Amino acid sequence: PVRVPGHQTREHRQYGERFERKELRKSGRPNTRPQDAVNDLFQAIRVTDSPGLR
RNA sequence: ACGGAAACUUAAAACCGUGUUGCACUGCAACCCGGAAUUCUUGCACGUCG
Repeated sequence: PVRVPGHQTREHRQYGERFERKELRKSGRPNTRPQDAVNDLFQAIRVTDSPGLR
């Protein structure tokens, strides 16, 4: 299980960033990089916002 | 001392005067600046309480 290694605030929480583009962006077009906005596979489901209540 | 010997066919005079290369005539009739392209794909108002 991967950790959040670092002493300063710049490198405490940063492993939520560099791991979020490792096994999560695998759509794999032959002309675009994986590690950006296009090649995501987490764009599968499409959330609809909840209605208004009392 | 040859019907011989002398003599300019000569002087002047404007081929000039009147007269539009002119009058009628569309550079005109017909046409689309017209057809096919997602403003898009990654993203939690939250860490923080002796």
